[PDB]
Amino acid sequence: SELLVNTKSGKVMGTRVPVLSSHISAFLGIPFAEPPVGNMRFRRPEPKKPWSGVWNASTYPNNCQQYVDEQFPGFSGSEMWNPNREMSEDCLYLNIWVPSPRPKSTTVMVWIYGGGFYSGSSTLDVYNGKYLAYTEEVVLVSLSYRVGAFGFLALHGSQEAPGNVGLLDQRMALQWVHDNIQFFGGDPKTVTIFGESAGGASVGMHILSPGSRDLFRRAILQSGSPNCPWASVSVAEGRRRAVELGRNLNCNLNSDEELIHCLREKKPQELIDVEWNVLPFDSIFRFSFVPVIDGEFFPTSLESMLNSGNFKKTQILLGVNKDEGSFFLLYGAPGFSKDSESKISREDFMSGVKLSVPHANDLGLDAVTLQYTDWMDDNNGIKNRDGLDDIVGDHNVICPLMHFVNKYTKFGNGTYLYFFNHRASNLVWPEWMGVIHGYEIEFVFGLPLVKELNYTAEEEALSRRIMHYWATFAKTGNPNESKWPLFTTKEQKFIDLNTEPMKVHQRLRVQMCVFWNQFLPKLLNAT
Amino acid sequence: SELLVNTKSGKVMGTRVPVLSSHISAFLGIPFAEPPVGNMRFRRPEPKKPWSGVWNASTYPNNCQQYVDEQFPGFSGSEMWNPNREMSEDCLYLNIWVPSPRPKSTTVMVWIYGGGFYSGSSTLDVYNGKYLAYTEEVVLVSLSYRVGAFGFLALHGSQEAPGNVGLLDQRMALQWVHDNIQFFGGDPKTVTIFGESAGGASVGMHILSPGSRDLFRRAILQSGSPNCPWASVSVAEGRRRAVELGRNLNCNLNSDEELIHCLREKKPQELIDVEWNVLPFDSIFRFSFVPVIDGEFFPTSLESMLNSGNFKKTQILLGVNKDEGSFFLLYGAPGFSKDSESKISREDFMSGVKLSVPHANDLGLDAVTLQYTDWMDDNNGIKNRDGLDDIVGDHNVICPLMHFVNKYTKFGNGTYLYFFNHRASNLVWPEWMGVIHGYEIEFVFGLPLVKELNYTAEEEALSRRIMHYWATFAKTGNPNESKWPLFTTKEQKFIDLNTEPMKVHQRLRVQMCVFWNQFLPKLLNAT
Ligand SMILES: CC[N+](C)(C)c1cccc(O)c1
Ligand SMILES: CC[N+](C)(C)c1cccc(O)c1
Repeated sequence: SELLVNTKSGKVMGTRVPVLSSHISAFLGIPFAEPPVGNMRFRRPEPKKPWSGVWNASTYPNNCQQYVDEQFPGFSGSEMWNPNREMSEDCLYLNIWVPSPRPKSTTVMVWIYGGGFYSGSSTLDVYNGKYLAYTEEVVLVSLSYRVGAFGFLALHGSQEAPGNVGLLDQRMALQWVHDNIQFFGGDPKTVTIFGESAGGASVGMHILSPGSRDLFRRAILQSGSPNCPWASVSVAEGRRRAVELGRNLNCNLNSDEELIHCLREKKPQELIDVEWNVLPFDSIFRFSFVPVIDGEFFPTSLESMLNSGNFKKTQILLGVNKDEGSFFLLYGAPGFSKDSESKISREDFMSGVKLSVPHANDLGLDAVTLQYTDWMDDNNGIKNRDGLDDIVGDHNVICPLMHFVNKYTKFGNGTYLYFFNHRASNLVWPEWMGVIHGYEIEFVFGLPLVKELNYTAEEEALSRRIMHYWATFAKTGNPNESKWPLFTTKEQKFIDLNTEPMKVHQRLRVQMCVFWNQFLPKLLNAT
Repeated sequence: SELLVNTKSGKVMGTRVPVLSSHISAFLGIPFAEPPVGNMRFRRPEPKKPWSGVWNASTYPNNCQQYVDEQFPGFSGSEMWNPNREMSEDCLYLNIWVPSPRPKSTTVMVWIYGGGFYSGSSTLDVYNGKYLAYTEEVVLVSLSYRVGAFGFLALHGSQEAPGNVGLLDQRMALQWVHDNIQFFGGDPKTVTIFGESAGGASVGMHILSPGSRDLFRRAILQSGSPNCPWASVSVAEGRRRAVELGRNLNCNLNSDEELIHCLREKKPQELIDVEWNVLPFDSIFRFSFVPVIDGEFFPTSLESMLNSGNFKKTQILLGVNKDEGSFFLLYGAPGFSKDSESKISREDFMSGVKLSVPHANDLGLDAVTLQYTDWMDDNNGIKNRDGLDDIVGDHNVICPLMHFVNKYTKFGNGTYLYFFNHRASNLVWPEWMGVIHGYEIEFVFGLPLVKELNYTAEEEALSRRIMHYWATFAKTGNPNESKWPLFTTKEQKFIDLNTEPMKVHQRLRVQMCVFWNQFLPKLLNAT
């Protein structure tokens, strides 16, 4: 039977799932590690003990314990990102969509969900690999990793809570794909890892971590790069936030051992209830428990690794959305509200930039303000709104990503850069938010093909084109079967991804990224 | 006789001069002080001892000793600015153009020549007051002042060379106009002082100096404001450059007395030969001997005087030319040459900005570069050229002027701001130089009315309009008899001055002046 698969971990029984006018196989909820519960909480993952009998892989698994967005109760714009299955510490599982008839050796695509390292679920509707698997004849794998304190609490030096274990969770699943995907028709030598936002940063981190580079071949990074200001913290900072977390739960802070012991006694929600109280600054687009630059997973600073070529050389496909900052302003900047146009006052703007660049001194804030302010119309509410959107997007996603691609492309084997600037027609988020962070995803996963979701015809076409670009790139290292140009350090070409005839541009937001990548950093160091 | 005038200094005999199809009276070369020669060199001017008999005022006087521009031998673009009469330390004289029949009590206009405080002559052809006097029925006065070391050498504390004596020379002539212009048909209570570049700065300085404010009523500032980075130095700097000058002439530097004594023995050209060797930096748009903030002429810092309203409140008419920097780049920046298009390399640009902002640290230079560089086309030679033009103009003329008008307009009685962006049709300077510093002058003085100079018809009209605007403003404090709007701190309106139908704009080069007036200064102070 096509739904019975034998693996090195045990036999697995999938389920047949309807897709468009056909069907495909799905192996949902395969364990790839031992449940990280009890005294395993905060520990590196353990390979899953082989099992006996058939593992029922017909239904989605639990989602990892995470902060649930309740900012807009019942609103689909935000609930669609929330856990849609019971939450549990026992959440290290993977899901596989396999073409029918089962392929012999086809391209494997491994999806790594984003969500600021504090949230994320592999079971979301927008992450349903069946349309992609089915349409592009790829084996689609979606993994899960521990988020929040559970996956990123870091007490560097201790082995009970070393930090980065959520990154190790990904590694482990990658390890399991490497070792068992051939039994599902997939070629373990043509495994493309792809993710968005924290998923995209995760991808880039796997590219940099020596212990991960051999587990996959190609990488796709969506609105995320490993050097994003929010993707990692120092081990000192990781430690400070861990103590602070303990402080918030009235933990003995006399030793790591006492601290960790206290944190393992706490119920999951207790850690989640106080998770946001350990940020060091009042800010937006900053998450509490993220990857730490520990000297293990990451041998040295990401920047020295990027400068010295210390990373896996391969082909990479990456890009950004036009309005990456909008979502974060909405949830944490004053003056923004879902149901208004969010025209922003100069007073609100100034406080907005302060939240956006939390580490800057006043001079830094002044440099940002000068750079993003139209001084010929500094009271324009639309312009202040939009300028703020760009500030948040440019600094947190686009410029860090642009720095990454420029460092990467010096040593890599092929860089393909996109700019997704298409606003879905059926978007429920206010128009001012633009082409929102995370909204390329439904296009990558082919949601626009299911008519009942009401996308336009042109949007179906764009999805098909993006899916084909992504699958083709995973298969051969080149998106192309007009042409999506190679990104080179000299020409810096990139393409637009929208319902209009693709256009080729150069130097994505140069002016601003020179400001964020070269000038601001120099400013803050000088002062 | 209409050419014989009796004054409190003695009788003066003018000459009848043809003007267009008529004539007017001219009193050329009236002494307004004792010749500042011999041991008077560097000293404050002395009122001219009354004379007996008729003073022959039929021919232009000598020009003050000054650096002669020999950079383009025989080229009129630059020779027209050079002394056109014997040069002499005996150069404190004034010239008066009076309508015929001699008026009874008309508006007086006193022209103060610019030239970086190192050069300048009242006798230039472009400064011929006959067309203005004649056309607008104003009494036109042109004065002279000591330039270079002779008028601005400053050994603060010494009385032999106190500094600012070239400013006192202007004051003295203003004093003489005050006291004797009624005998020429002029109203000493409706004296408008106007000047360009260093002349414009001089005007603004007279507005600030307590000892000068009562000598005139209204002021016109052309491409110059008292707070320009090159218009004054500290007394310490004034002292350092004086010693350095002495050092260059092998003067005893043991005391001011010895130093000054040595400098008075030197022949004029000896001081001029080494004048540029005392600048402290490699730079453009910086002159050696300029006004010093001494505590006398200028009670406190210009900025505290500007902030506290410590200045004469009246009506002011001021403005800038579109390409104020072009002239200086041509003479001191690498890559610029008269006969080429001066496309500028990124290497030359970078060295250009360094010459332009001599006091900035590398971070400052980076801030300037970031601000004026099109990073989407950073190798464009035209763009680098033009960007440099703007850098020099914005920093030395336009933004200091904009800061002045904004401080002034808080306390003054009427600010009128123009932007002269008309390139004369018969200009001999290369096209890339644009609307060059100093080229509004021929329009203000009505040269375009003399057909043999070959201006266009539209240029005749523009001259007439500018002359009428200037004369009308001097007469009533308002340029208007469409309308040249009042400049207000809230609306910041200004007008264009060109052969096209005047247009009203707002906030002249805001973006850049916030950079020069607020951000850069904050940057350099922080660092
Ligand atoms: C846009 C929503 N999504 C779940 C993808 C999300 C949430 C938090 C941070 C992110 O960067 C992205
Ligand atoms: C443009 C020529 N002109 C004599 C007016 C001149 C010379 C030196 C410095 C100036 O600002 C202006």
